[PDB]
Amino acid sequence: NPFDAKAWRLVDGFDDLTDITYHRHVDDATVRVAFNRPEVRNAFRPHTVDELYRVLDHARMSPDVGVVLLTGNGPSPKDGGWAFCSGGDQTVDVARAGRLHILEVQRLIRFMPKVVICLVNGWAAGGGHSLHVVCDLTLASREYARFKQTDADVGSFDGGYGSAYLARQVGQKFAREIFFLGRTYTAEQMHQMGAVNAVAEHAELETVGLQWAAEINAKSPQAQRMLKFAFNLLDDGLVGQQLFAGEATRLAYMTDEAVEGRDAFLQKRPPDWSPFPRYF
Amino acid sequence: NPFDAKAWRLVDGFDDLTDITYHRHVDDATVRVAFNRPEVRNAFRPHTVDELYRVLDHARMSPDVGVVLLTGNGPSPKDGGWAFCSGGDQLHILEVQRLIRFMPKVVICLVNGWAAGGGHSLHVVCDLTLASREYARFKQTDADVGSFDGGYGSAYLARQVGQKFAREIFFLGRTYTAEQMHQMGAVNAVAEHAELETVGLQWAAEINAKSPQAQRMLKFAFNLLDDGLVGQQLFAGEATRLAYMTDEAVEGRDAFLQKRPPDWSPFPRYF
Amino acid sequence: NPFDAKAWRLVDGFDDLTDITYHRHVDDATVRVAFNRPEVRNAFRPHTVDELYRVLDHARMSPDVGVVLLTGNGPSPKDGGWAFCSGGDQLHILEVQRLIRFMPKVVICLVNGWAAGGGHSLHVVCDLTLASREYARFKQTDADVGSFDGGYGSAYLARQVGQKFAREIFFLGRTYTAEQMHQMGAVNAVAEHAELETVGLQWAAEINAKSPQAQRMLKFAFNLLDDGLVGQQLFAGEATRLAYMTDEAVEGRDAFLQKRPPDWSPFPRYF
Amino acid sequence: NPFDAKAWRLVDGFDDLTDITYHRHVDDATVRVAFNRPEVRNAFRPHTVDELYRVLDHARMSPDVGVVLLTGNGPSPKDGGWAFCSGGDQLHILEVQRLIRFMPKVVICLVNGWAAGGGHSLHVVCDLTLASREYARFKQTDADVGSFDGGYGSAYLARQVGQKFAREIFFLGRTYTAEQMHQMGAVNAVAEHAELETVGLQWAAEINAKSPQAQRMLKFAFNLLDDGLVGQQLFAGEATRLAYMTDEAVEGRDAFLQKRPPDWSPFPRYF
Amino acid sequence: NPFDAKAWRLVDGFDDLTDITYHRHVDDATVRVAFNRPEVRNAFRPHTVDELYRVLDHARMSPDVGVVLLTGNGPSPKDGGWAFCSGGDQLHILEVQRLIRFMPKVVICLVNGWAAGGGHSLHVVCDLTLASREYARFKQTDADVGSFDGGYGSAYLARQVGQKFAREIFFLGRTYTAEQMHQMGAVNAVAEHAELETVGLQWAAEINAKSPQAQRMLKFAFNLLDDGLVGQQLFAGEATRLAYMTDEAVEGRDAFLQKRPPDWSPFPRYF
Amino acid sequence: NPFDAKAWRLVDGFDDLTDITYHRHVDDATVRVAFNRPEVRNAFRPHTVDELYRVLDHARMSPDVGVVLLTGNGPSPKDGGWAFCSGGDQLHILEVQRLIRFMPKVVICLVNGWAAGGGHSLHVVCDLTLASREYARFKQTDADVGSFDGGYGSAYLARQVGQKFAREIFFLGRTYTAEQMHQMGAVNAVAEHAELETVGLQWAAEINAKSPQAQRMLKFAFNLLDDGLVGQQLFAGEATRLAYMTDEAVEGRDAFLQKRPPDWSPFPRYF
Ligand SMILES: CC(=O)CC(=O)SCCNC(=O)CCNC(=O)[C@H](O)C(C)(C)COP(=O)(O)OP(=O)(O)OC[C@H]1O[C@@H](n2cnc3c(N)ncnc32)[C@H](O)[C@@H]1OP(=O)(O)O
Ligand SMILES: CC(=O)CC(=O)SCCNC(=O)CCNC(=O)[C@H](O)C(C)(C)COP(=O)(O)OP(=O)(O)OC[C@H]1O[C@@H](n2cnc3c(N)ncnc32)[C@H](O)[C@@H]1OP(=O)(O)O
Ligand SMILES: CC(=O)CC(=O)SCCNC(=O)CCNC(=O)[C@H](O)C(C)(C)COP(=O)(O)OP(=O)(O)OC[C@H]1O[C@@H](n2cnc3c(N)ncnc32)[C@H](O)[C@@H]1OP(=O)(O)O
Ligand SMILES: CC(=O)CC(=O)SCCNC(=O)CCNC(=O)[C@H](O)C(C)(C)COP(=O)(O)OP(=O)(O)OC[C@H]1O[C@@H](n2cnc3c(N)ncnc32)[C@H](O)[C@@H]1OP(=O)(O)O
Ligand SMILES: CC(=O)CC(=O)SCCNC(=O)CCNC(=O)[C@H](O)C(C)(C)COP(=O)(O)OP(=O)(O)OC[C@H]1O[C@@H](n2cnc3c(N)ncnc32)[C@H](O)[C@@H]1OP(=O)(O)O
Ligand SMILES: CC(=O)CC(=O)SCCNC(=O)CCNC(=O)[C@H](O)C(C)(C)COP(=O)(O)OP(=O)(O)OC[C@H]1O[C@@H](n2cnc3c(N)ncnc32)[C@H](O)[C@@H]1OP(=O)(O)O
Repeated sequence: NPFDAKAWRLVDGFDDLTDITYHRHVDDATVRVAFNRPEVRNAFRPHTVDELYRVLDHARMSPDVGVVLLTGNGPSPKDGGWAFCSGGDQTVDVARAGRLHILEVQRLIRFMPKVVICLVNGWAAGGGHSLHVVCDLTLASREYARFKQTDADVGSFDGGYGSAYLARQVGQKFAREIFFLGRTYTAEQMHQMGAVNAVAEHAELETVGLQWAAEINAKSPQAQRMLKFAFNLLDDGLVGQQLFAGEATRLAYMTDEAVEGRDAFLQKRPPDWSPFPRYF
Repeated sequence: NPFDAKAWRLVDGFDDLTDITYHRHVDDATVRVAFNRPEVRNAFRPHTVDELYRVLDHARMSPDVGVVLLTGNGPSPKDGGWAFCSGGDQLHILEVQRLIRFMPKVVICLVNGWAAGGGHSLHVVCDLTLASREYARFKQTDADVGSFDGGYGSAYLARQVGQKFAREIFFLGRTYTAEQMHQMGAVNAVAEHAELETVGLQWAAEINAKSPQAQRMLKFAFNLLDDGLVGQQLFAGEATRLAYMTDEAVEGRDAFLQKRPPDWSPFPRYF
Repeated sequence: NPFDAKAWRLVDGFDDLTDITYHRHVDDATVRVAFNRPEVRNAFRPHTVDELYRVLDHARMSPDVGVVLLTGNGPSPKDGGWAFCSGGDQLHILEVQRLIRFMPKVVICLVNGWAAGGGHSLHVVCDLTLASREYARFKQTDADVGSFDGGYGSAYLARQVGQKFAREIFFLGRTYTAEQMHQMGAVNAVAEHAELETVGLQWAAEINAKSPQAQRMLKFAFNLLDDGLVGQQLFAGEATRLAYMTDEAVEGRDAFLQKRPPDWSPFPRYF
Repeated sequence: NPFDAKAWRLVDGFDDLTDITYHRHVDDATVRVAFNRPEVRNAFRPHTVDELYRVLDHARMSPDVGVVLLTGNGPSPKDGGWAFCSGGDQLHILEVQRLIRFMPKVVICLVNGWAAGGGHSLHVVCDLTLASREYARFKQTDADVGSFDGGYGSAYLARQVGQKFAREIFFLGRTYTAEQMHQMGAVNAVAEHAELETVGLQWAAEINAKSPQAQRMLKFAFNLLDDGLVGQQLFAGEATRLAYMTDEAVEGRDAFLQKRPPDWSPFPRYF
Repeated sequence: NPFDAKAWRLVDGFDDLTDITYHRHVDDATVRVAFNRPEVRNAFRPHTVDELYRVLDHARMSPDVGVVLLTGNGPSPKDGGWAFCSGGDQLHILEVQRLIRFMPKVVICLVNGWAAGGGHSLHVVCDLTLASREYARFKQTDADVGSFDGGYGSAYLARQVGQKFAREIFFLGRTYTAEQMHQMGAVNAVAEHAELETVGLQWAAEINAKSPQAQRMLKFAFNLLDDGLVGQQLFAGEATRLAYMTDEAVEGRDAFLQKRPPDWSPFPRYF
Repeated sequence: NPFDAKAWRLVDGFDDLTDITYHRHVDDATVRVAFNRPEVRNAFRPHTVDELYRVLDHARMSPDVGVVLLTGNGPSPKDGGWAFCSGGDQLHILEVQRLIRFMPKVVICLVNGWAAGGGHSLHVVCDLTLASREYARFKQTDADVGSFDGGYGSAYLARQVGQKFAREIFFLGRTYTAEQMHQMGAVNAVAEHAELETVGLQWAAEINAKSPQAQRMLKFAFNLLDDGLVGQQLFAGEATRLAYMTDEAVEGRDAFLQKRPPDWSPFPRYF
């Protein structure tokens, strides 16, 4: 079992969680967010997404958290099988019911100024596959990671990050193959294609996760933030620019030049820009 | 005063609002969301942003609301001056920008006074803008104080007025009238100050009289390329929803639960 | 020989074909489209392009065809050498590229031999590529002769193998095997020469066993952003088709013919 | 009536046209392509699109034609009303849009009356638009009936009038005059109704007086980035053709046929 | 005459200039760079481009210069005619385009006369354009002579005036006035001929009165997406510079030199 | 030692170089440009960037040079360790990045040792990379010291190795071998350390054996979309050059000088 209880502490205020677990590391700036429905191959129902959102949002807003490990608990108490996430659990009520609340989760992972590593501990199918795709990094169980894009089998499709963004990891030929055929791939296979960063022994998956997390946390958090947004930038168009530029704005705010401008507004005087040069 | 009290009721559950007001129209699928700090030219402080987010987010999830009217209350009790919003009280706001940008409803900015700094950037990111002829004033002051909106406020502005005018708006930081902004392409239409919300409601009614499904697809179709993968994600998400409703997708869902092979023969290969 | 005659039937109406062959599978929703000039390493002359266009266009419009297998016949009767296609016989081809790119079905290139110049570019633009272990040979010779595919052949290759490999492939013009191209990212899988079309058929069957609607949307989703407005046009066009089938769109269409106002109340504002 | 019969001759081979008319000018390298169902406000049915496609394709491949004038015949024999095209008779059309977009000739839309739905979208995708002052009426009705052009009709319109105006045009579905659309940026110029085709022909004459090669390159240069890989394919295709004509390309071609190594010494490395 | 000699002093080190003049304002952080061949309508020959490059580069690297005013001297001593620049004397210019595009300062083109061919394209690539009411004439003649600017001259012009107007400007090659280009969106404002440089200086002064850091970021924010990886490279480069000045970045630099591990505890994870 | 002295001669005019060396090959159209501070792991100080820029610029303008081999001299006389480049000595480098990116010749990085920080990023932006099996070490250390290359170093690396591997390279800052970077897609090929430049020269020779015109066009085709309007500028610039050489463009040029109307009748409208 990848989960090492000794390493994790419950996060305050999340006692009511049923479909998701949420831990903070005993020492490191890292959290563990996991699907907690192993009986159903960790499929998400609307309540799961609600909880996932809440938890990830909380982790986004925690200034002492640098890295999110996104995984699935297991194994299944019914048949011993391992799953990361098998996707969606298969008049005012109607709009609130049919949701794409998962697309919001995808955006949350994409936009949060911290690194999200998906630890694929088992089946990653449909929406669960797409969650892995959108995470920044992926580490996968050698013995048990299974990647299967089953959307088209049931008449569904992720026409967004699940597919188009996958192509920016494995290239257009591989990505089209993954969706068009819906075959099952191992960790090593996906690693060879370029969607999985590294493969780890099943029982060491979270240990390797934590080691990756610690290497990320050992660097300047400002740089890591800028970096994530630089990687996102052009692919995400104006949104990519908005988030990168937003960090540039924050950096500028801290400078002497920007204090001068702020001062002179409050003091009703003209600003003096003579101390600060025109860099080229 | 643009505000017609008879047309609006408060939305239940928002009694604690201090910096923002939130009304639903008496008949129409339209809400009114307004800056409520006219003494400070409707500048937003962090608490203002929190409320604006919650309010817009509630509007987003309200299935019986089709259109958001985003405006500012006034005038100033202190000097009679009018403001839509003067920007930050001197990153939560980027979240608000994205909320407006991604919400599957049309957001109309009603610029009833000054729109400056972040307040200006809020108008730019809205789908449509109507502006008070007498009182709307557009001023991009960011560079004055050493700040800049390097996102929707600037780059997206350029996709409305073109690259020359947008550079000018930000580089010089001049004040512009409703009619000028209308010529440049950032203001849809200009209205008599007192009629601004009347015109807003009329525009809202025309938007709400159309297929809601169509309107949502269209918004996302306009966002799509500009917003890259996020734009694709949102438009494709709506396509996925449409596909779920079809007989073909029922068959695929059936056959999975029934453990049998799916039959695709009834459904043709459209070209 | 990869070709299994028992598996294929000629398609009606194409008796006049000289440079290209065209078969429909005995059972499956799949066609076989093959260069038929093995004596000249399956190079295309203008008349080949004409036929290739007609044939691919026919396949595009055949509602009971889900997958196109694109390959080359052989071996050469003169020297026993194998070729998928060696390029132009030494702009109509750009049109064929676009047909392959825009058609709402999966095109698998089966590289059974040399794939050089334009023939290499044809492989690149297909959705998928399966290549003969023993005989697939990839060579971008364009620059040797003072020519260049500055479109899908090069820039799109880069979106398969990455910018360093794709530059390498064109700047040096070296010959690569199936396995090398598979390592690089341009070849989906390698198959024993004699089993190339058997594998192709198995791939085609797995593709055809899924929702045709989903496959169509997926293809256009993969093309979308890379193809800009054209990508959006094709994907959105499929969304439009999906919308037309809904109850909401029927109401809009009814109310127009019946001269009445439409009622949108049964249909919610999804978010 | 904008139509001057003395200016135009029928094109050989199109006697069977029912829903479209097709003329070549008596002296100029200009054709006239027109919707010919004035009784239904020039709505296109599936047969209309077939004809429109064939006709436009023929013009594309006519080497002595430089400019296409796309318009509508009228007025209505039933009520005297004028129409360019009112859209679908209440996806072949997406092919026509691509034909207009990709053809290496300038297509000028002459909006002589109503331009609604798909008919509005056809105007948008043409390179240029001239509009009848008295009679051009622009109405984007799609969302009224639960439909939407999520491609060139909307996203490309935004690249003419900007994102604010474009959203307005679709969200509200109002009717706009020639001069309003001119102000917004989607109409190049307004003409007196009766002079519409005369102005059309003068614009065409100015276009045809320039280097055809340059006009080609320019159209694809304007298309390029908007159309992503497809845009690049077409612009680079023209660059390939230009390269083929050079002495350097001749040397490369010679040396392959002559089985010798090529000599690149005469041709310098430009920078 | 727009030129006020009292306002300007020569820049040290440029006494060998023949085709270009280069002045620094007596008080303001503004330079005047001007074509100096009014006898040939300020056409640039390869020696002009050399000088223009050197001069613009010097202004780029001058830390006390905030704004470049680019213009043409006149009138012609032969015929009294005025010109900004008539293009190439009948690829070094593409380098100048990029120098203007990438320089972290605002370049204002003051079009005091004819701006044709390459001269038109220089105006298009500048950040802002102010134009002589009586004498600015914009004419894109390239296709007349079988040439074309397929880069910033055309594609980027479409990002100011929209795709319909930009296509018109190139395809017909008509002559436009200052006020027409102003209505289209390619000219920021129109000035009395005699006051063109005075208005230029006032605009410069308003630009120079704002945070230089902010203006730099803004320019690159406007260029960013349009310029793809180059746009990102420049904006990101400024972000890198900003980061270098922070306490966090000092800690990282210290710990490397001191061979110790860095401590990031003081600096929070902003969101 | 990869360096074979007998193969290289110094370039005239560069005897003042301290931090960089610059050789022309004795026979081939290939230059060797090399960091020359092995004692500090070939880190670049501002004077190094100055020289690197001048040298690369000179190679760009050398008509008789087709390929630039960019590398690092060694080993360290202090410790025997090998380096390509260790980054900045602990924005002029962004200029060098652009010079490599825009130059109309293939730049091959020969990573003969450590390639860290800025030095890693130089290797990323080169067209091709060959790496020493035993000594190439790739390590993106930026975030360790609170820095980042948010441009080509990172976003362009993702278009070589894909988004997962690129994020990993930067977020963890681990050290990779030649073979690992080869598997990822950032290194074209791996060579025996002592054979590194020999293989470089052989790659160079294959590049220089093709049509330089075609190589130029290909490099810009690969850059194009990624570099937005800059990529279009450069590609289009080459297309303009090609057009200038044609008969059609001579005709347009003639008729302007001769004051006559041009005749376009000999030149057809290709499609
Ligand atoms: C909004 C969205 O984002 C949409 C989506 O992703 S929809 C879901 C993804 N697509 C699918 O339909 C595939 C669903 N999952 C599977 O294909 C397979 O379960 C799998 C390949 C992941 C693993 O299969 P397996 O190892 O053979 O185990 P399997 O027997 O199928 O599953 C074990 C149990 O969990 C359940 N289960 C697995 N995935 C489920 C899902 N997505 N929803 C509901 N239940 C699911 C099964 O019903 C099965 O339950 P029973 O004990 O009642 O028989
Ligand atoms: C996170 C972000 O998004 C960042 C931002 O936008 S920062 C803010 C935008 N940029 C600025 O600094 C400009 C601020 N606003 C202004 O320039 C001007 O107030 C205006 C042009 C909008 C209108 O000015 P005006 O009609 O002359 O009235 P003015 O006297 O300036 O304002 C009236 C009062 O409201 C206040 N006010 C106006 N804007 C304010 C703001 N952004 N923050 C705080 N107080 C503000 C003033 O202090 C003034 O208060 P007093 O009664 O104490 O004197
Ligand atoms: C519009 C476009 O799209 C443009 C293009 O691609 S142009 C073509 C591609 N570029 C070229 O010029 C390369 C052409 N092909 C080749 O380089 C080589 O034939 C090859 C590497 C593919 C295989 O070479 P090979 O195994 O040694 O066989 P090879 O002797 O060259 O070819 C066998 C015969 O077929 C012919 N052939 C091969 N390719 C041909 C082509 N593109 N056009 C015409 N004939 C061709 C040869 O003339 C040779 O014929 P002969 O019996 O008369 O001698
Ligand atoms: C594939 C696609 O691309 C989809 C589409 O565009 S669908 C069509 C566009 N959207 C619509 O439904 C709007 C249709 N057109 C109209 O709104 C209006 O006709 C108009 C605004 C263009 C002009 O209206 P008008 O001047 O008042 O004339 P109007 O009475 O409506 O039309 C005259 C006749 O032509 C017909 N007509 C007009 N547009 C038609 C259309 N799109 N399809 C079929 N018939 C049409 C009408 O039925 C009317 O016929 P009758 O003599 O039998 O009454
Ligand atoms: C690398 C690139 O970037 C390419 C380019 O732009 S190429 C140049 C642009 N395209 C052209 O060929 C147009 C050239 N210019 C013109 O069309 C016209 O001169 C104009 C519309 C700008 C003004 O015309 P005008 O007011 O009637 O004056 P005009 O008589 O034409 O010019 C006055 C003199 O300057 C010269 N001149 C004007 N433009 C010139 C140019 N581009 N190159 C050389 N000489 C030029 C003329 O030869 C004429 O000289 P003469 O005294 O010997 O007769
Ligand atoms: C503008 C920009 O573009 C910004 C940048 O890239 S900043 C620089 C890149 N990032 C860094 O700080 C990393 C610097 N380099 C390193 O991490 C390591 O030197 C290395 C991994 C490349 C190799 O390390 P190594 O094999 O263990 O040798 P190492 O002991 O570190 O270096 C040997 C000597 O060269 C020096 N050196 C190595 N890189 C240097 C650099 N970037 N700046 C200055 N000196 C450097 C060291 O100080 C050391 O010197 P001493 O003899 O005085 O001790």
